[PDB]
Amino acid sequence: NESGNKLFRRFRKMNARQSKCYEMEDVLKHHWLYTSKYLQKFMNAHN
Amino acid sequence: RRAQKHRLRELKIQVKEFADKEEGGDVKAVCLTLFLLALRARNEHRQADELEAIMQGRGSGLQPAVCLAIRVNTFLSCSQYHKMYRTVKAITGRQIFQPLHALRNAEKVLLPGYHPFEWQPPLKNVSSRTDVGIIDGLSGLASSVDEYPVDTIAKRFRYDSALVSALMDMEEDILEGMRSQDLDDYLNGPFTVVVKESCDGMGDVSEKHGSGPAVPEKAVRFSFTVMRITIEHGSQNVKVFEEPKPNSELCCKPLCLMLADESDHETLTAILSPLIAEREAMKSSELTLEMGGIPRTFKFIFRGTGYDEKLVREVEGLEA
Amino acid sequence: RRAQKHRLRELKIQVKEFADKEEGGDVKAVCLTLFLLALRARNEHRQADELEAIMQGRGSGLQPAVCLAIRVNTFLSCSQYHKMYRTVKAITGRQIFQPLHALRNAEKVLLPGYHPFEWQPPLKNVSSRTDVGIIDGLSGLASSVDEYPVDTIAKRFRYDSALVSALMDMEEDILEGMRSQDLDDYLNGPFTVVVKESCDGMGDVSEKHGSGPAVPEKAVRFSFTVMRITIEHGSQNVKVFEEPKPNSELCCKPLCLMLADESDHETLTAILSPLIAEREAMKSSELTLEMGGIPRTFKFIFRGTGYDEKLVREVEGLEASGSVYICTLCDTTRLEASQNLVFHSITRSHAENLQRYEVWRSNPYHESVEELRDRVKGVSAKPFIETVPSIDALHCDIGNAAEFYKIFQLEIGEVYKHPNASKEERKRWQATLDKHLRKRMNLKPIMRMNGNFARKLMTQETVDAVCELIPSEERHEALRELMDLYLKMKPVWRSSCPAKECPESLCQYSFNSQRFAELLSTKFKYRYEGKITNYFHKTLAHVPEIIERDGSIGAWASEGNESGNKLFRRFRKMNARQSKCYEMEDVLKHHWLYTSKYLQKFMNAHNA
DNA sequence: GGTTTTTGTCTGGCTTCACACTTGATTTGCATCACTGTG
DNA sequence: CACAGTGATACAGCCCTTAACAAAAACCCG
DNA sequence: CACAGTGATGCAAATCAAGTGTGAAGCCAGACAAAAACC
DNA sequence: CGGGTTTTTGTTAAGGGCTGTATCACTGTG
Ligand SMILES: [Ca+2]
Ligand SMILES: [Ca+2]
Ligand SMILES: [Zn+2]
Repeated sequence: NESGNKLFRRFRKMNARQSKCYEMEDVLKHHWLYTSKYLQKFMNAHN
Repeated sequence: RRAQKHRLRELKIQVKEFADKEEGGDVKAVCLTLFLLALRARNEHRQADELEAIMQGRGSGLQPAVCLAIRVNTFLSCSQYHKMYRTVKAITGRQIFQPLHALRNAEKVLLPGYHPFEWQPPLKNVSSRTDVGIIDGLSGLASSVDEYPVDTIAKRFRYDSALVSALMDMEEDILEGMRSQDLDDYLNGPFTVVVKESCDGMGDVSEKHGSGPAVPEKAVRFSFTVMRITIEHGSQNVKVFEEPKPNSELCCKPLCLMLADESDHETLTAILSPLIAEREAMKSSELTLEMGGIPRTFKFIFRGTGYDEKLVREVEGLEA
Repeated sequence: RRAQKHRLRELKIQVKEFADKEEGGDVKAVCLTLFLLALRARNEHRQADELEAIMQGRGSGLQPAVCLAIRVNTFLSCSQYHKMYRTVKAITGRQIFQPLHALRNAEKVLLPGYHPFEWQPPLKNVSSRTDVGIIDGLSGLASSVDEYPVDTIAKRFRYDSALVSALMDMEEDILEGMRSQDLDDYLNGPFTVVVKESCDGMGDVSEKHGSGPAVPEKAVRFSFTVMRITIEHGSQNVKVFEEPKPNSELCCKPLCLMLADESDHETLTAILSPLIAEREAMKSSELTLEMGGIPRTFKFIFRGTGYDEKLVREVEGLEASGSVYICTLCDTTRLEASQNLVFHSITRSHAENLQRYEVWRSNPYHESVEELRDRVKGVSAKPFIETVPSIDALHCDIGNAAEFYKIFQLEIGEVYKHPNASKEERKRWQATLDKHLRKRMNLKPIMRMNGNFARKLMTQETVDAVCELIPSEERHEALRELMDLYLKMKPVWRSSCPAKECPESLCQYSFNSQRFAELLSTKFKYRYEGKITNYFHKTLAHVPEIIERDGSIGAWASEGNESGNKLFRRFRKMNARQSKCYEMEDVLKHHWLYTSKYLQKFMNAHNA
């Protein structure tokens, strides 16, 4: 959860829309995408 | 193009009229086969393999799932990815990277609220809809001038939908884990899933300018992690999937993000109570999901270990 | 492959006879055009283009230059790029990207210390070697326990090497400028290069663990950018180049970086002495450098504007910012600036400061402290950096906005009728002003004011929202007219070309300045009787003269150095080794690569 | 059993790719090094 | 007038189908 | 015993460039000839 | 030199589908 806090802090400025209304949804969406094994396993194409 | 159409105005007519006879009218595939046989008669085998791969999206193309995986795990923003895609296309001529709208379309497969799920027994006070996504974390809290003032922003997922998406993201992982233990593949025994619940607040998060209430400069995050998945085989219990690195940032799946203060108790309870209600409802029910061509049922057990001492005391009793 | 011939046997015979009687005999081509017809009718242009590439020359493989340009301008790190390369290669087969070592070998061409060069008069007190890159910024300062202790780490380029690297980076822009100016291409005249030097200290940087000195948590950056290049033809000089975004993060090139306190004068001088030495050595020399098969020579004219007020005060031998003498351009007291407020003239210079320090140290008239300071006009230190008298637009705007904010606080309470007030009343005024600002213009209360706050507070809606809290109407109209005057005066010293896009505003600047001064001195005697801000003094007395002397204010501002400061933390956290004895070198190199313009034309090649 | 599809072969002759050796000459891969950052 | 992002959404642009007609370039031979 | 970076450096390992004469494979011809899933 | 023939290339409009770009209130180093 601390590592997730770091990810939250850097996603808040890196890859989320800057607006009080519709930023939190973008952060939640991108973090859910980043925590997806289906996307992560394509980064292990050595077998 | 127009000259080629002018010259070949009729050969198209015969090939399309014969496609309706031999196959049914799929001109593209029959012409692809004709080109493959022409290359074979001209004796080009590695080129034929290249065409087969590009038709199957192996030699090139980079199907949008891979592009999205690169864009997310490489810490690339949408604008930077667009610049990369545009410059790579402009230089190489081909389309190696996929466009942003293609990535967005491929995104919805992983986000909550896409797969059909059925609860048996139905959850208490939880809707049975299977198209719920990013819903407001305030849970329809009153915001009028006559009642308690609310100054928080919160977005959250439904617990059941989030767990459905989490289970389907590791669909191939669960199949591989069931295979590696010398069990079956289409086995539909009740899975006993243990989920660790973690919640910790933060500080020193800057408030933006812009429309919204006087939202304080603190944030509180609620997330869950999936440790172990077990299926009941024979008389004992066999394990399938164990998280290799439980304390990593690649398994702390977010559930509810609110930009409020953990010192405050009223707002914390107001935003977090519906999630506790959903958890309590899910604690005494079973979930059915079409898992890889065979329906399988899940049962869930929850453990809230990921709290620090101050939050534990401020939540479950004792004075701070 | 075999069991599918019984369905094409009947048709391929007419395929060949048609190709023979119409096209000539080709079968592969006539089938290729047919399949392209089918694909582009089906709207599968991606696969159509893929087939065209396969049949034609393969486009697989990027150039090392474009690979580096992508990896740098998409803010990518080495590890992320390596794993992206690995996954792309392993999935698509053919190697599209290029190895990190290929990128490393392809990046030395732009880093300084690779191109041959020489000076027609050999530069004094600097070597003639041409293979010097990242050298220690301490310049061999005595680190022994017996000497003055050192607690700084500094990595730097030689200034001449940086200049030649930047010039060969901008070679093709310079050639394009020659072509577009309707001149020749092989001309080798004495190019005149105008550069900006900017220095600003940073704070809140976190020192790392590990072995090393007792390095402070304050950092100072030195950077330069190229603004104008001119070559002579006949009796005039043509403008072969002009920076499009002079204040962007893409034009400032890092030159010397250190982790030292801004006001720590001893180590500041110890680190910055070599660069000033090279500056003075090369200010009167000529650089011969090979440009695309034709040798060409370069002159250099240096303008220092990117220093904030505190830096100018410290490095020009001047006193603190709260002294009686306020302006770093003219010798006038704060009080006398308050009674006159209009007419002034720039008279301060580096040589004049040096001779004033010499007078101060020698005391050739046998006078006391007060008399000698009145003789020297506030000079009490020896300057060691030469800068031109200029105004920093960003900090001028910030200071003016802060002063207007204080004006609003004192006006929402009518202090002109209540000369005495307590701390609690002023705190209540602060609270109500912040609340209404949020309610109306959607601005949060902040303790250190930014430039965005300045730009938003400098609007008409601001005085509207502030004034509806003021019970009187005379204050309403006074604030309205004063704000309108300020907004009319602003676009002159904030535009990159004030002589073209704001002619009426530039011409009426003097009238607006006089109106502003008289309005202050009449209606605001409760704030500007015997005291006025040096930034108001500058904006009301010195701006038009600086416009006439230079050509523009704001292109020479510190915005580019602020953006470089923003990039410095990001690079220190993402694109640099996390060790105390390499981080500054890695940051300097990566910042140079990012600001290099050879990697920048590859990212907008889509417009060609 | 009929009917259609799916594969099997036939030998002479054509093109197309891999290899047999050897000696360097690059180019690619992966571990080391002491560190950050969210607490 | 600091300037490069930040991502979702909506609109414009461009390219295929039908089929007949129209502007235009390249040889042939009286 | 948190775990994913952070980039320069360095050495082990993979690929290759040079030479020509082979083998091995795929395919062309048009025609004849057995398995196999629905009636 | 110019009809005559052959071919290239574009045009007209109602729809479908992929790709590209402008717009929205905001950030951040100060
Ligand atoms: Ca915490
Ligand atoms: Ca500063
Ligand atoms: Zn002055």
